[PDB]
Amino acid sequence: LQMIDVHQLKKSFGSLEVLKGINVHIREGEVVVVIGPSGSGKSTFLRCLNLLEDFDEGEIIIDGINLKAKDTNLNKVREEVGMVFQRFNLFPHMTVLNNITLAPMKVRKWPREKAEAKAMELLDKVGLKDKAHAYPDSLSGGQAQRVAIARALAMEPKIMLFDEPTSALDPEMVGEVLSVMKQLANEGMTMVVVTHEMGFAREVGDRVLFMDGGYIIEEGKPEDLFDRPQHERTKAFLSKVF
Repeated sequence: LQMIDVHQLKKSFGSLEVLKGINVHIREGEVVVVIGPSGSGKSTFLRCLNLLEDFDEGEIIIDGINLKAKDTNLNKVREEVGMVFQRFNLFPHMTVLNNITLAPMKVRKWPREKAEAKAMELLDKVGLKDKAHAYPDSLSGGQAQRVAIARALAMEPKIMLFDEPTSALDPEMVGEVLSVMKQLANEGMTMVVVTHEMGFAREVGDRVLFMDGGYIIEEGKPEDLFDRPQHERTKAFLSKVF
């Protein structure tokens, strides 16, 4: 069954309509990158996928879960979808390990021993097994975002959403975060990534979605869309390149 099934999605904020008819179908293991100019509705789209934002029209089904069914709720969605934001936030009151096991222990009711063992495995995956007992306030931006990825993964979601996770990071800390995302892509995680790092997009992305004014103008493999943009305003966007 499709991991992400979006049909005629429409979203409006007052008289402002951010999404005006989106259709997206992502299957398991796919790494989909979304690009476009500000105000395109990239972030709004993502937040609709995991109940952070509501929508006006169309339907969204995440791994079988219709987001508007009456028996759907935040915890049910959180069990399937994880999210990483541009601006990460950790609790310095508790250790990195405790920041990670918090959600799984509360929601999935896993015993602390079980949760901590899985958490240690995730810290090793993101390259910070030596920070398990450190507190988040001693971490640099690059480390904190990797811990946040680890935290998002602790819920063992089937889908990982990234909303420009490196745009707020210093250039020297971007690589380490992208590296973890790349590994996650290789492990087969279903991913939707909103980013400006075209390098990552071409070498790790399976498909690219170009968003412009609440619409999905062009779709295609990274190399095809970046090198030979079939549509009009696609060429224009790419041309203002960097």
